[PDB]
Amino acid sequence: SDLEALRKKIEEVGMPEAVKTKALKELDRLERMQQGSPEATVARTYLDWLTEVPWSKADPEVLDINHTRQVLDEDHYGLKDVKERILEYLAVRQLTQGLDVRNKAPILVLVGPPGVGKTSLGRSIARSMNRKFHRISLGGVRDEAEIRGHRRTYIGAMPGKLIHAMKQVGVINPVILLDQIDKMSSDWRGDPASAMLEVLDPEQNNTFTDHYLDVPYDLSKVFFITTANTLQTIPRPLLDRMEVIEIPGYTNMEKQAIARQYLWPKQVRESGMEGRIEVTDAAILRVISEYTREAGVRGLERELGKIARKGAKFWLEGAWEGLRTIDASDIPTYLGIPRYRPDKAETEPQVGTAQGLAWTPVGGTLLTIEVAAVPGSGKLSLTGQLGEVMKESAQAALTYLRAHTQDYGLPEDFYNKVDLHVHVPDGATPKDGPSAGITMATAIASALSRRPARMDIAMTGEVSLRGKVMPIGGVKEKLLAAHQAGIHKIVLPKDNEAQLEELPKEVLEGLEIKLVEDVGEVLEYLLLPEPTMPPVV
Amino acid sequence: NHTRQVLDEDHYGLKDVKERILEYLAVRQLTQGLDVRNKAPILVLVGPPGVGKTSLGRSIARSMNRKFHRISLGGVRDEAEIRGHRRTYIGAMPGKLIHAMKQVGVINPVILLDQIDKMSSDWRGDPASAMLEVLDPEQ
Amino acid sequence: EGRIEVTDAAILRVISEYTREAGVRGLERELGKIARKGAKFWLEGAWEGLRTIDASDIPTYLGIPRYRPDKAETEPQVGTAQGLAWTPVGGTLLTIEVAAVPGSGKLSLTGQLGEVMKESAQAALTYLRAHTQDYGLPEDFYNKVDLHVHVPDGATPKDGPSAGITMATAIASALSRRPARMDIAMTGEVSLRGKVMPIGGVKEKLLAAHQAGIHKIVLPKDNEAQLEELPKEVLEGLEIKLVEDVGEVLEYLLLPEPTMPPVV
Amino acid sequence: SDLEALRKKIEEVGMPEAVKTKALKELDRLERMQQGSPEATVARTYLDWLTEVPWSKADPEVLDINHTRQVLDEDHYGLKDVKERILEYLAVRQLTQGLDVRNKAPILVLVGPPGVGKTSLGRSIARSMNRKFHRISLGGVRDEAEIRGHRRTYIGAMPGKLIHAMKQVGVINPVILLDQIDKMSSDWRGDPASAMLEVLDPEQNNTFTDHYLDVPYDLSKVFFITTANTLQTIPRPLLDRMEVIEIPGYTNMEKQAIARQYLWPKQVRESGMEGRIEVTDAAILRVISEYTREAGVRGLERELGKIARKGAKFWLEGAWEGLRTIDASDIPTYLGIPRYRPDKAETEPQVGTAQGLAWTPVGGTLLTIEVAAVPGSGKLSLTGQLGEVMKESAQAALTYLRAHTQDYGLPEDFYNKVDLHVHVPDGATPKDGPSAGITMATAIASALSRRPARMDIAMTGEVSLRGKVMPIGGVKEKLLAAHQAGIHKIVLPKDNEAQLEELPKEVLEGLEIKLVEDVGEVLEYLLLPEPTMPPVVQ
Amino acid sequence: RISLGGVRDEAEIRGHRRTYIGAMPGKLIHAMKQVGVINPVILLDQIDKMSSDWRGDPASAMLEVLDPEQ
Ligand SMILES: *[B]([O])([O])[C]([C]C1=[C][C]=[C][C]=[C]1)[N]C(=O)[C]([C]C1=[C][C]=[C][C]=[C]1)[N]C(=O)C1=[C]N=[C][C]=N1
Ligand SMILES: *[B]([O])([O])[C]([C]C1=[C][C]=[C][C]=[C]1)[N]C(=O)[C]([C]C1=[C][C]=[C][C]=[C]1)[N]C(=O)C1=[C]N=[C][C]=N1
Ligand SMILES: *[B]([O])([O])[C]([C]C1=[C][C]=[C][C]=[C]1)[N]C(=O)[C]([C]C1=[C][C]=[C][C]=[C]1)[N]C(=O)C1=[C]N=[C][C]=N1
Ligand SMILES: Nc1ncnc2c1ncn2[C@@H]1O[C@H](COP(=O)(O)OP(=O)(O)O)[C@@H](O)[C@H]1O
Ligand SMILES: Nc1ncnc2c1ncn2[C@@H]1O[C@H](COP(=O)(O)OP(=O)(O)O)[C@@H](O)[C@H]1O
Repeated sequence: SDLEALRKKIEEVGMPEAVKTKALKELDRLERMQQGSPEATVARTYLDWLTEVPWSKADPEVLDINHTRQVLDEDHYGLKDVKERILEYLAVRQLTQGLDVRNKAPILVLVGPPGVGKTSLGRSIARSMNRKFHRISLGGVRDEAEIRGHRRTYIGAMPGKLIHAMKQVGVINPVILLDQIDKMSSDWRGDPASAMLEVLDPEQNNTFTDHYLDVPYDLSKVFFITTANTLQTIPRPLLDRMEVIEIPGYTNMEKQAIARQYLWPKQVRESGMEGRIEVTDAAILRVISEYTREAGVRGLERELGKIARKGAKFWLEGAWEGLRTIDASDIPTYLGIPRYRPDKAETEPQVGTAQGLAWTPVGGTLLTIEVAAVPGSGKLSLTGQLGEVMKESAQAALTYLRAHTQDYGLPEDFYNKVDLHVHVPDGATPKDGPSAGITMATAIASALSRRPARMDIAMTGEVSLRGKVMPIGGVKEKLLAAHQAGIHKIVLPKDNEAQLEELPKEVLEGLEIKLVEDVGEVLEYLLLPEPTMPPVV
Repeated sequence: NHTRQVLDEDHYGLKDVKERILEYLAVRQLTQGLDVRNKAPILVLVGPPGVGKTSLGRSIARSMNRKFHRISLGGVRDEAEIRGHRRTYIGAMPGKLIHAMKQVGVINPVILLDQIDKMSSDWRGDPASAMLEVLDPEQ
Repeated sequence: EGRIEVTDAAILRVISEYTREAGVRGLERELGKIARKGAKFWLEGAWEGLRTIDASDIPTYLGIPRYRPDKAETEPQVGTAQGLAWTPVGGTLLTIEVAAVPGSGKLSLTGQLGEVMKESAQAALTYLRAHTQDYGLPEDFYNKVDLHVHVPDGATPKDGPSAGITMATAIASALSRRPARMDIAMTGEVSLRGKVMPIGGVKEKLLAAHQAGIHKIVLPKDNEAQLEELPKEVLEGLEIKLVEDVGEVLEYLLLPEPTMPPVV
Repeated sequence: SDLEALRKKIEEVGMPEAVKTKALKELDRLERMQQGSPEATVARTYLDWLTEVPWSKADPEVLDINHTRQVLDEDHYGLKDVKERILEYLAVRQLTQGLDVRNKAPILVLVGPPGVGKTSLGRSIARSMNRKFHRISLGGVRDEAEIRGHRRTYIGAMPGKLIHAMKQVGVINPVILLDQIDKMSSDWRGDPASAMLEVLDPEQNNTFTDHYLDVPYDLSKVFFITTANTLQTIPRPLLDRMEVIEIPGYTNMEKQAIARQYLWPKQVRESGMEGRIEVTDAAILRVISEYTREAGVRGLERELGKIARKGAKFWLEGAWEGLRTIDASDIPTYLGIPRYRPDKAETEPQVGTAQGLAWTPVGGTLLTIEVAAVPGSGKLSLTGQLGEVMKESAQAALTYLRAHTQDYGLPEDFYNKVDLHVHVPDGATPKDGPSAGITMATAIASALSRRPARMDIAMTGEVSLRGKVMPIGGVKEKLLAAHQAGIHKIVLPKDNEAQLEELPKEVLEGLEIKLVEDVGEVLEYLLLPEPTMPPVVQ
Repeated sequence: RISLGGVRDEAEIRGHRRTYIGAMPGKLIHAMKQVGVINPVILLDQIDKMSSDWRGDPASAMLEVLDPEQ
């Protein structure tokens, strides 16, 4: 029957003769098996899978850097450094031309907060080379099985993703993007990363061997791109064989540009609402500042989506012909009362308040740090779900201030006559780390001093007893947030000067960066020199 | 506007939900011309068991005036559970949408699907994959 | 079929006193029970016509109140503050209580509070420790009182930081003796500065409070954005106060002249 | 062979053709296989399972009627109301069997400590309908897998609790008792309780089935009864679907009647000592009180049983001609020295101590709380193996007293000068909960006040910090245990008022209940007017 | 004395289904053969130890053997 037709099919679909041999034996050895036998079902499915996966099929594929250069420009805004870097990479892969005949595939990672376009570029490249794009995501995958699969024997047996992807793509040479590269839970039963190496070692991969199939399969052609939010969660073996591109977020201007060129028209068009609605640029700036909080734009698309969709509903009811076009005042109508309306800080300096920034893979945030000096016995209380390493920095900061009673404007006997409370809202979300060493020191002096502190400035650094600010991480991520926030007057450890080169250059003269090498200078810059409140006694 | 009427008619309360459906639909019509544009979202009506997720299906169907039929995925084990096991030589038929597909005569109807979250996965014979084929306009 | 029916408030009473879930499913059953207890009533005995249920008649239909009204004690008290909480099932109205007793600044927080909530009591105590004169507190209560903050019931476990302001209100009326109004219910987070942060689960709390029968509320500005989720009909009878700062709350709540002698 | 032959019979039993055909298929495969080879043998085992599971081999369902009422009356003493409720439940069942819908009934659970004869009530209802009877005890099951069972040719799989029971039962319509429903762990691997809903909602009840079986079993035909010692650990998805009948325990005078009418001559017949041995009515009592601290009769059954055993051994060593009867005097011969002062904890004004109640699914317990005021720095120690919430209850109770020194005339200077120790023996048993607030308010207040506290009253309430006294759990269970212990006064929060209407009159008749909404009332009621010990200091 | 130590599967207790010589009857029958007679005391040592992992659960078998009804 259709199995006889299947015999004809297997041949038509080109594949190595060993595969023919194995497959034909399977076919023959099946007939006998009486149909409906669970074994029968399983054997048949294997046959079917074997036939559907792209063995020899080809796809017209091209590589002009310049043509591709144009495309990337065609489908993305800015990212000049990031764009150029890609071609600089891509280029060398051109020399290999297969044919190096060694040293191919030092593969890519795209790193940055989510919503920064990483996958979109992937999608852009693979059309740029007029070849197929597929998304395999590796988020929190706990097992090897997922990649190299479980043997055909066991119940609910299925080939790994890698095979799954290849059937579905329909050809032997697509761009494949493995994102959530670093969201792999690891080796809790066994290492699954390994199987990846099997995937991405050029020598190794030519005969990639899934387990559900019993045929080595070849992934030699495939192009691989990876995505991640940080590199601290990749095993080193993968990590040593990657070239790193960082796409670390956009700024309100960069976002506003992106929105009108790409995000706003898609959503109008997507909505079927083309030509009946539009937003002012002024409006959009309202959407960035007051409805979203993130480094990369995957909030703006979501909100600009809400508007476009609302519009359709409205019009059919409905109340326009031609454009209703929108501006700021017209936003809460579509989108609801603003989320982040302040009014901040106010920046009119306050007593025992200092502005610190913080970051994580999903982005950098701007968080305030508050201290209260109250009369009491010298008990210190540290709330805000502070981790322990942060609590030690309170101590270091507090202890530095303790020794230098005179130099700064401190009461000389707080240590046994006041109690400090150091708080860092919000209450729920955990916070840790020592990069906000100085910033607790500035807050504490204000409290004790009674001297207000500047709240235009937002600052970062670590502190020791000696009083030396020390280098710290996440400089670009944090400073973006300052910029987005509407802060334009940073503070930084000297030894973190270097990290400024990685910043996109435009912002740099949009930011005033004081490099401090010791603590004293932070305070001086931040503390007004006449106190407001009466001292605590 | 017409479909706006029903929901008020059949379901009480739920302004927000009532709206959010409405926008899905509205945007539906506009896009209808849909070339090359319609790869439109499919709807989920997430809710804790015991607050009439299904009715809102029927409120629409009446509204859209096309037939209504429902089928329950959760506790589903077979790919051939979603298409005939085979023509002849298993004890066999075509189900589970297909037969039920001809329960209501028309080509244009509405099906609603529920407890897709709950359907059997590893136990055997994935249909969870089958569905993607099942819904995608592409094939 | 035509044998029996329920007064609509009587339904109101089944929901409230016999249901505590998000779902209908509790309801159907209860509604289920009534009907088939009609039959034993009708198998026990026959009646001609329609027997019509009012709230009071419900308890005989397998009823007892096995949940009970959150209806509140409106008259003001000293060392208490209304509060709003939220569970996946629904929104609860909880009350907070504080004690002013002779002591040495020891602070106890009981009622199975969680670490985050506890911290909310420390932030709020510390903020009041700075502004004593400003709220009419003793200049140095901190040195000569021990203080205890309780949220009954004891069995049920609690957490979250949206309570700060309620605790602060409670705490203030503890040391000052000025009674704290209990028309009003408060959900708000507090910074050590006395700023009122936004909070979560706003729909459920106010509903919980509305059904309680209090129509006066406090809430952050930041949370105003989320008053578009409550149905209007609820909103018609809601006296919301929006606050950017905690001092705005105490002035609004604490009655003008104290009622009880100081600690001694 | 007849192993072929067995094949032939397998048509006999009566699958729907669907199941029959499926069966035939697997049987063929079986033949194919090495036969005998490992998979072949497991195939045989499935085949056997599959075939011998009960398919439409029902037995005549006797009807409900008054009669079922009377089968109850002989098999148990008392339970006036419970029986009615059982009966009333069944009346409705008929109409549902009048078939307005096929079925929409609620399953039921019987809740009471161990020994109250839940497990046998159902036994004697099955008898009412002539239906076979089978018990499944569900506690303690980690895994949803036991109820559902495993894969068919996994290879390693057994079907599970329902199939075995059913298959065993051998009929289509047996009664089944799901014992200790409330003890299912619901951990990972997965949650069994969910699995039940299929079992117990008709909707799936009629279709779905064990994972080892590959075919629906109509469990609509079965009749289900449930058993639990407490309602709080039964999943609300499960709880919502049931109708509850509550069996709390027995007072001593009831316990005598169960004992003489039912448990004494049951064991006597079993021992084979019928009419050669007998026990005095006041001899049973000594058995009840001196030899058993428990809320149900399993402990009585066990010791009355001990008399027959010793009764039988003795005879064979000897003789009456003759007839032997035993009164209080002649019991410790049979059992031993008693090991219970039956009544009482000494019910006299004691300084620093109060009488509290507590409970478990196991039963209720009287419990005495002790406080010592000893001069001090202001330290609280909370011995007695008190879980956290109980300690916190002691604090909140202490605070209210701290506020109101003037009112209850405690010493104003205590908290610097006085260390309070709160203890709740026995010390080796974990105790916990807020319903003892007032009891510690009383106990502590007596300790500083120096006024004895009445101990003819037992009490339970939670003391909110204002002083309010808050409604409370397990009312019936704590009140019963207080009858048995010989305390006949109870302090109880007002808001607990409703739960009294569900007290057996028997208990209700013997008690005085004070309802308090505030905690002055307690201290006013319990505390004697003038102290009996010089104050703690100065 | 029958010894139920780590008795794993109903192969004993309940006999091997007789499709080869290698297969043999459950221990009980081995027991009843050795003692001449039908009424010998039998003691099943270590009843707690046996567990049911792979081939049915012995305990079920044991119930049948010890159930006066069946
Ligand atoms: B610092 O270590 O670079 C900084 C610590 C910090 C100080 C003050 C307020 C917030 C954070 N780190 C972060 O911002 C940390 C990440 C971290 C922690 C420890 C060591 C290195 C890096 N991020 C957060 O704590 C955070 C981020 N976003 C929201 C809330 N908290
Ligand atoms: B607040 O953070 O939104 C609030 C804290 C609270 C309010 C009133 C009384 C005690 C605590 N949180 C809650 O409502 C919490 C649940 C919660 C906690 C953290 C984050 C989100 C939500 N509510 C409770 O703890 C609780 C306890 N018992 C019954 C109902 N809710
Ligand atoms: B109360 O919560 O109903 C009560 C308080 C109490 C008083 C005296 C001794 C212990 C506890 N608790 C109990 O009844 C508890 C069980 C409990 C705990 C928390 C909430 C509800 C119920 N009972 C016991 O601890 C206990 C100990 N030993 C024997 C019997 N019960
Ligand atoms: N630089 C950019 N220019 C234009 N569009 C962008 C840019 N970055 C992101 N987007 C748009 O925002 C959406 C989210 O980007 P996405 O590809 O999901 O990024 P990531 O994969 O890093 O989350 C995409 O649909 C993309 O079109
Ligand atoms: N009220 C009663 N009247 C007569 N016999 C009873 C009564 N309560 C219990 N029994 C007997 O005592 C024994 C213990 O009851 P049991 O069914 O084990 O209780 P449980 O349901 O808690 O397991 C049973 O054998 C039963 O015959």
